[PDB]
Amino acid sequence: SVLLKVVFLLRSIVDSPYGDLLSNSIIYDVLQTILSLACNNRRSEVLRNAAQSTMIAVTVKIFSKLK
Amino acid sequence: PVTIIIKECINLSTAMPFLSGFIQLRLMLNKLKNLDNIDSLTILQPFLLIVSTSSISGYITSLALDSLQKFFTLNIINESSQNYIGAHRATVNALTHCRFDDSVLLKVVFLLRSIVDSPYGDLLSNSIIYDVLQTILSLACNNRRSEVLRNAAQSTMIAVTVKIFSKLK
Repeated sequence: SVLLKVVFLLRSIVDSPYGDLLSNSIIYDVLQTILSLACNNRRSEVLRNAAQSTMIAVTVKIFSKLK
Repeated sequence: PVTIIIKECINLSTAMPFLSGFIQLRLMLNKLKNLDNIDSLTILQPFLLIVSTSSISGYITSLALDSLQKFFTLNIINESSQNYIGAHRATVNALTHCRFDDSVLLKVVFLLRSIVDSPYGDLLSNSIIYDVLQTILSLACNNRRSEVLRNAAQSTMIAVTVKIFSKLK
């Protein structure tokens, strides 16, 4: 549940208007961490599903910035 | 483009009265040049028929909900679409009724979060948001489910409470 709170706050911070101000060397670290959470099968499956949905929800924001 | 919906239709067709509806949907959306005048309740009604009923295994429901989330995230339905208000009304309306192990419910909860937080959630009728709040509160209060799903329920209800009381201005 702590990691779910981590992932939820990551999504909340990145999606809000106070996410463009993040330095571009940091969002790579966020993506790497959510990937390391998602691929690892030792965690709970439902947490993995949450991480996957979070990572889609930030990937859409990242690639929409390419405009 | 709007070719995503036919792709999701063929993706969900591999389930081996609803398959006939989906194949009719594919034959209808052979048409090109955007969704156009289509009467957009029917562009995605068979997806709601999958989740609304209570006689289908969880795998197909998860696939249908993934398709719905894909449609919303890519924003297939927009202001230009005919009768978009009715479609976005119906999609929240169907999820409140019966469904379905726990990942399906989390998918429903995440889609509810994404729909309500967005601009289109403002267009929902005030008789419906009460049903959504009742459903999420039933998820949160109940303890038979897994704890992490309960925490997700907790967070979404906080978020939609902030979104609702912000409208009181």
